[PDB]
Amino acid sequence: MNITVELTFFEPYRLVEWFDWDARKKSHSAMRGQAFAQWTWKGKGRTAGKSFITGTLVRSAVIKAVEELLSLNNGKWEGVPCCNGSFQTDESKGKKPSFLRKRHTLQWQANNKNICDKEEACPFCILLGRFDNAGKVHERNKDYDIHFSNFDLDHDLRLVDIASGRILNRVDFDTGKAKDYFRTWEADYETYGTYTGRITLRNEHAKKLLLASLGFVDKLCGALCRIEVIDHNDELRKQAEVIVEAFKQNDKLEKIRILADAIRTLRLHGEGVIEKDELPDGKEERDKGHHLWDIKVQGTALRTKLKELWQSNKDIGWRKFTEMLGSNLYLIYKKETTEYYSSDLFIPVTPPEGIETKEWIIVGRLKAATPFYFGVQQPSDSIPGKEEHTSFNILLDKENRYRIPRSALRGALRRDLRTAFGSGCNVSLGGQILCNCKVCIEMRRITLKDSVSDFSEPPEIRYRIAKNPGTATVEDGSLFDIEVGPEGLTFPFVLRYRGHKFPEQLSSVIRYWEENDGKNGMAWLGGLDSTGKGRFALKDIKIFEWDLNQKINEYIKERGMRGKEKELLEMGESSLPDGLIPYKFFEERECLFPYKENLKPQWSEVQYTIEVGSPLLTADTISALTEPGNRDAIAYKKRVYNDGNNAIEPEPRFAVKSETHRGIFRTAVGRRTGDLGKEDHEDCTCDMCIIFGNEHESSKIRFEDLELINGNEFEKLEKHIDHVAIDRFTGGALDKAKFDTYPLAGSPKKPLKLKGRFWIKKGFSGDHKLLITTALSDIRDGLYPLGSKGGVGYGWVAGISIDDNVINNDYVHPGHQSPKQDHKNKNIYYPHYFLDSGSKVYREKDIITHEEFTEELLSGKINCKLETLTPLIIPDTSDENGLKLQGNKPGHKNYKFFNINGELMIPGSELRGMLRTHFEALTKSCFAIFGEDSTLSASKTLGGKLDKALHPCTGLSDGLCPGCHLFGTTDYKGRVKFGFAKYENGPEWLITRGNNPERSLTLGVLESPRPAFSIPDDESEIPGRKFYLHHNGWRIIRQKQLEIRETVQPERNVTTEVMDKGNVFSFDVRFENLREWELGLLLQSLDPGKNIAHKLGKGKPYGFGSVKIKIDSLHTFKIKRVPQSDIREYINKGYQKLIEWSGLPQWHVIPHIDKLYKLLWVPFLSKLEPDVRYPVLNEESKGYIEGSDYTYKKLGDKDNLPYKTRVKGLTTPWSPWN
RNA sequence: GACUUAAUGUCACGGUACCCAAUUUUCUGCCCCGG
Ligand SMILES: [Mg+2]
Ligand SMILES: [Zn+2]
Ligand SMILES: [Zn+2]
Ligand SMILES: [Zn+2]
Ligand SMILES: [Zn+2]
Repeated sequence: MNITVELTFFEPYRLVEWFDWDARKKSHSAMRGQAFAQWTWKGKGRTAGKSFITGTLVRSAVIKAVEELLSLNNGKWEGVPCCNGSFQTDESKGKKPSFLRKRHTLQWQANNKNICDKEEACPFCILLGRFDNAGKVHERNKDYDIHFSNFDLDHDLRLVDIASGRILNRVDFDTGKAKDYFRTWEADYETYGTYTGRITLRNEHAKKLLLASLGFVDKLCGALCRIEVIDHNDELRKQAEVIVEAFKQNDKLEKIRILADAIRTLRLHGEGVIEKDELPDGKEERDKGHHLWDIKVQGTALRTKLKELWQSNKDIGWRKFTEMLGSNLYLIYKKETTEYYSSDLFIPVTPPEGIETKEWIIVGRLKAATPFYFGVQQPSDSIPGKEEHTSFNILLDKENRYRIPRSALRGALRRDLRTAFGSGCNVSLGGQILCNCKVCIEMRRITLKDSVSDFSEPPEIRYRIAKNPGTATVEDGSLFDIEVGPEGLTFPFVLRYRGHKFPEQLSSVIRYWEENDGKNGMAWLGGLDSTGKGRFALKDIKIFEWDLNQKINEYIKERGMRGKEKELLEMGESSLPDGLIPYKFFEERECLFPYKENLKPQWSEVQYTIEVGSPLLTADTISALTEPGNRDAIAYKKRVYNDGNNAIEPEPRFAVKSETHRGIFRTAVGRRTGDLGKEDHEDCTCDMCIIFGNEHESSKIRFEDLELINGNEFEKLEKHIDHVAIDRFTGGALDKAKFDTYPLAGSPKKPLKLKGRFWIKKGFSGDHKLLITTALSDIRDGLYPLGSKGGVGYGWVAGISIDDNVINNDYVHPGHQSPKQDHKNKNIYYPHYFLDSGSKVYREKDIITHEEFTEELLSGKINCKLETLTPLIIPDTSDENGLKLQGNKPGHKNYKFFNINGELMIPGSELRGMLRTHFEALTKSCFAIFGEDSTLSASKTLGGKLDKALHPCTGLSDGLCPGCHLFGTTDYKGRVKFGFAKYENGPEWLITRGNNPERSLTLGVLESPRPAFSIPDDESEIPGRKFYLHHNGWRIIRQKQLEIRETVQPERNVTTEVMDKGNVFSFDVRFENLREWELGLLLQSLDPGKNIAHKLGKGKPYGFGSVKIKIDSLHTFKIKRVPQSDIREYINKGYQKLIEWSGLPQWHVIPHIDKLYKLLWVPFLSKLEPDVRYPVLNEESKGYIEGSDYTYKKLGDKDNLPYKTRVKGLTTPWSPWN
């Protein structure tokens, strides 16, 4: 007599390839998956087949359930008693069973009236098949008193349709690294989770118990069960290959990788980012467009090629098309550039009479308190049919919902239970006996569920670099990315303990994982916990219990709520099933001893807030390539799930990444102990390797995101700051070298508050805790700016708040003779002159590394004030209509003064480039920026005519010039960081009555500098660095301010906010690992003399920007305030370095230093007021004084003066040109 | 039926795809003579 019987899975069950019992021992995977669902191949080719569950496995589960049920009812079921059965086949009697039981079999007291034999037997002996005609060798199906047929899948079927190959893990508790790994085929329970078979039972005497047993089997094939009675990829890989080939024709293979990431980010922007062409077009200055999306692939641009690819691949979705194209591009870029599976003994266990076995069900929501990462292999390597990387995908199910797998949740629960108990074993994989440590005994009663989320938007991608310790730049080829689900994402957490009493340790773990009003949830599920990926908070926790000793038939009838825990969590006490009563004495964490002693002090919280008084640019490089806008650098923002809104929040939260926070702390620790300078970290017991982990041991500190909590306070949170690179010989810039960053608008009196936190392991040393707070103090002092452009002055830490739950230079330059002998100022000088430095540039291959704070070298901070001697123009070029007067005059660019959050600033890029020009001129160093590609009108280019040692330092194989050594190189971070100059005291603006904005002041037209005047013929070379005189031609501009607005066209001049002379700024120069002479030369580059000033900003040939830097304080840590005498010692030892390069310090003895200081001499600092201005173009030109003969026709003609005397008059500072 | 089990004995829910890695380095939004 047969019954048909269907078993339904409710989580992804495990599938293995079917092998027969003799050939099953050859493969370790099938030895592992004896208890799994088997998969055989219907035809040849190893691509299609049939899945089934063996009847021996279902019979093993039913017999285990029968043992548990008869132990719960003390050997009886519905009146008829059962004996203890048999589980000991003698080898002398016959062949052993194919599966030998290793567990502790539950054996009760046998109270049957008669012994069990062929004529009469108990339901235990009958369901076991003790006394039937069937045996170890199967002949016919009619010899079975009880028969379990194979359970065939109820739905040719291919393996890739049903299963996904997944690598599991075995993480060591002491080290945190996986000891080994193994593979399963996690099969789709939603489509192929129903398996139908037949059970043939002959006599009815063991019938009802069997219908009990089908209601009591909770596990088959690695999943929860209810058992009831009754090609685009090939063509896209080809097109990605031809895209990689077209990029390799341009030698842009290294961009292909980030292109893959860019395409893998395009799934977050929908179809319209390609259909409506919202890809960035690149800067309009460069005629070639975008550096990535306008690359010609087979004659057409990459944006239109991607349009054609999407139009050819509209059959698959946009997410699948972008994921497959980015995966193919990453795989082609990767191509072009341990595994462990697995004396019989019968162990009877008799529980005491009167004991109460119960089943606790703990249901809750597993909210992601942090962005989470559950690791999976690449889908090219995770093919179930066919069986180092740098791009890592998060784990998803068949419909791209995020999942917490049962294995990862179970391993994290095992780790936390090993923490809660004092002791714990490492899980042996082939023990014939059960492990007797407390963690294994408690987790043998614990069952969980594979959680999946109701949210399926694509993961954010976290991009990560390793900084080179020596150069403090990105290590080449070390960029790698992972995929994160958002924080706030909730997962249905299911736990089920099957035991006599609920353990104190597991309740301590559940209170440890749960979040409260003053407690953080602490379920570290997933990967990269060191970067704080996957800290989950348990919430909405409800525990109920089935009292299985007396209320067992309605545990069987409801099947333990094994498919409706989602129903169980929402619904309340009134609709609860019979036998399932809520759990009242779940003990709180205030009196749970293994929580308070072992779990609560295990990870100590240090939460703090970083006040950043600078703009903050943690660059999202891929997001600059996918989001619309022409910004090369935008701040990092991340997607955060809102559980209340059940969606991603519409505003992304700006944050400094937890990996950036972790790396900042890691270099802060490793620099103070010198552990960053180690060439390798393998089996290292260094302080940085103990605290932050290595490739063999996990980190004992965990870092979360520095989330910006101040972002609602700023009116415009993202400030636009556009920088440009200034040529050294032409005073203008290069349009192709312009780059605009988009940092967060941070500033001194309106700082960015960044809420970050890190967790410390229990057992930190007295030393290592002091290293951690010393790293925190180093960040607090401002040693480590956050994000990019730290040398430019971005992301500077003004301070750190810890939560309660945790001089003048006395040198006077003589100047030039002609302005001092001209009291009436009838001489007219050129607005710029060229520093006549030779071709000798000293280069050092002994490059000072950034990996440690060297004792003999000097590191500190210079507090400098900045006094404007003439009015200063630092334009805010983000708004080309910052003064709002383009409506009256179209095309007339008008800028405000540079300001972040209303308060007035000078960027440290301007100060840094100015001091870089002064230091490069001071040290006779290389022309670090030059227009190589420009031609004159001629046989050679501009860069060809420049000297070879005057060329910019490219790479660190050759030496670096002192300007390139101090301020940096593309391959080497600079050792000086120039802060943004805040404004304190002065007259603020230069008010002029003729202007409609009295703050503003229009200047003359600023045309491009002409090297044809400076280099007249082919024989003349580059004369030198162009510097501008310190004069008061701004007074001349102010006098003819009425005439300027009509004599020239509006689209040729600019009207800008102008800060008056006498204004005081304050800026910090944080210097790092400088020599004794380098600090002195830098301090001399700040304050060169009594009558020496500096020129920065717009209007330098017009007299604007004459600024005086004087130093209040030099602070040096090894923290102390350096006195005046040691400052003079540093400056004097820099002076001796200048003499040994040339071969009270008197600077004018050095000829090029004398010429540079004469260029930067201030004649009006006295009664001198020289009028210097450019000559007019012709005799009939505007602003020409008649009889002066100061037209450009006179100086341009070689008959009036020779070419060489014009070059000599351009190289002589303050030489009279009239 | 068979693909596809063996039946007096399947802890495989017996195993966290773990572990390490600062998307940053460099760059004054600058400016005068020809056609
Ligand atoms: Mg039998
Ligand atoms: Zn019996
Ligand atoms: Zn154990
Ligand atoms: Zn180390
Ligand atoms: Zn250089």
